[PDB]
Amino acid sequence: SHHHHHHGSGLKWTDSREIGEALYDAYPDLDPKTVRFTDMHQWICDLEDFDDDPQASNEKILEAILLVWLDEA
Repeated sequence: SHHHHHHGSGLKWTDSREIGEALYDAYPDLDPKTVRFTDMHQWICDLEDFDDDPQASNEKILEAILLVWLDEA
């Protein structure tokens, strides 16, 4: 998961690096390993830059984001 080059600030479920970085920046001391997909999904949908459909996520998408968060942490 590497950085994309969007011109807009809006993030899509596939922007794994950007979302993971956002979560890390917003919740600096929360251990990503302990986070449940059910909760993370909601936190991502509430991100200011989130610009996708909440229904469009899946476990592969969320695992990618969780792994980026773990890396940033």
